[PDB]
Amino acid sequence: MKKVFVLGAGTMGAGIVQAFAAKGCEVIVRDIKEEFVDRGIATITKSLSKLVAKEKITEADKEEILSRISGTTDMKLAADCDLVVEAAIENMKIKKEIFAELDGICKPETILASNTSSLSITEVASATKRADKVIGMHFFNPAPVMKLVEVIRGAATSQETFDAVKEMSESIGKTPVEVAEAPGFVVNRILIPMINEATFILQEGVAKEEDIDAAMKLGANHPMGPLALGDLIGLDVCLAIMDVLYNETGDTKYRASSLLRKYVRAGWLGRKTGKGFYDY
Amino acid sequence: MKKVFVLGAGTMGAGIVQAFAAKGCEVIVRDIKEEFVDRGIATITKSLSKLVAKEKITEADKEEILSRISGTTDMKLAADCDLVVEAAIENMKIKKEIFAELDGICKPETILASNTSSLSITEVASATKRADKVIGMHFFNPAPVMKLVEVIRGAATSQETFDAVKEMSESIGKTPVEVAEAPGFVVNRILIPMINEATFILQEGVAKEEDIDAAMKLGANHPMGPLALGDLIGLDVCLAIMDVLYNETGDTKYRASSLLRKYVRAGWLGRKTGKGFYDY
Repeated sequence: MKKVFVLGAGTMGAGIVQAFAAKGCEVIVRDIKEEFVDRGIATITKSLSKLVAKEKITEADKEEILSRISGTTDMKLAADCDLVVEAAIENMKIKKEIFAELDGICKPETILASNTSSLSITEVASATKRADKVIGMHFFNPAPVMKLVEVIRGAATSQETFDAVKEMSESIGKTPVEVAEAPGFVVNRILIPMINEATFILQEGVAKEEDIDAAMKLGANHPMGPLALGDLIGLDVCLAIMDVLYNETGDTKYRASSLLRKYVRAGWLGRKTGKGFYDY
Repeated sequence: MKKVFVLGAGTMGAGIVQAFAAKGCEVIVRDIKEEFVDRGIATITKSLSKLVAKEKITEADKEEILSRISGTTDMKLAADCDLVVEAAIENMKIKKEIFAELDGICKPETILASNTSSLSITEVASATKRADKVIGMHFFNPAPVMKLVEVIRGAATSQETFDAVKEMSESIGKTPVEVAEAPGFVVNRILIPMINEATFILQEGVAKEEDIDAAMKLGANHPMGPLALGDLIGLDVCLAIMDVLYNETGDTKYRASSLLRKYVRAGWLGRKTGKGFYDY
């Protein structure tokens, strides 16, 4: 593969763009308004020169990265990409429309991947005439740094598509891992209920915030506590995944705490709002 | 507090003794046969030899730490101590006997503490005439290394007993965390169901063992994968904790997977039997 189309210039999207571009790929990023497109190319530029500002790479690098990246608000520029990675809104009806469009636009070889945290690759695939070519390719924030890629096979995803996405992952310096589509895949299915369990502990008067977090840091050697991790992931993203696990499985085991819900309702979403489990 | 009595010379009591003694407390460890007491001291000694080789302590420190440690079989030797920490077996009728004895034996001032991971402190405290000075002091293996202590207040634990146990934890360079007694406290309540989640994922054909573990290390920056981690903790201990959580809560959220329960029945308990989720 040489060329990649990335939908969404949000923070995941922008990270995905940088992860591909930084490793020699051509990347066209597409969003709904060029203010959005511009914001992302900015995010990356910032990102890169923070790196130059630690000798990690050079300006010759920084510039050759950025030359690999174009922006657009027009879906039609996906036509010739060898890969598409969709990092757009976590909404199935929309995703289905997006993928139906890419299917009409892209050359028959283009592989269409979602970065969806939660949602059905299979169902998305079914909106297309190339189910064998649709797959999940799931990165973790910040995508330039986190080395894991979950490669999620839908029911109809072929051995060849899997192999290609697996190879692509390797060539951009990540470690791919095979997942048969199921709710939450592997990482979030394990990780998010951990955070939710911390909010039950808090709700129930068992321990206060800083104690809960020190407990997992010093008691299990976790790099962050679950409440802080929450604030980093975004509490709305946390909530949404718990609601998807619960809804998919029908299993109350995955019920989100009322407390997590209250916080999301209050707009105390974490770092990005200045307030989550902690005041920032 | 300078004087600590530790019940039980298995590896948790031994590890604990070493923790108190490596920071200058005088410690008596007591067990039922003199041979057990001696395995415990031998353990601590091998542990302290490891530190000397790693140039972490000197021989002088080693001998110096051993010098504040006395073995015994005589429960009466607790009478004068400032703090008792019990690390005897996880059986309630016995704990109640043990704490009831210690109640008779000990000077009114002595705090009585249990390292129990899954029995009720409140329930043990009720077997004494001293509930206000009963408390959980929960270490993590290896006790000499793991900086966290969960300090578990039973319903009657005085603020004073709590404050004393906080200070003492801090004296030994550990970070205490206040926990109002509830099933699984903080750490195990989060950590064990995480492992159990991994087992369900495995059971359901979502991903293979190596992938589940690679995903958490690389996707979440966990120091080990959950299955490897279940093997290290012991699958029997994992199973048992999940059962406790489920039995205490009535909440089927905490139900162990059949597969975990099958591995326990096979004697595939982890590193300690040379086989759990992996072969060792």
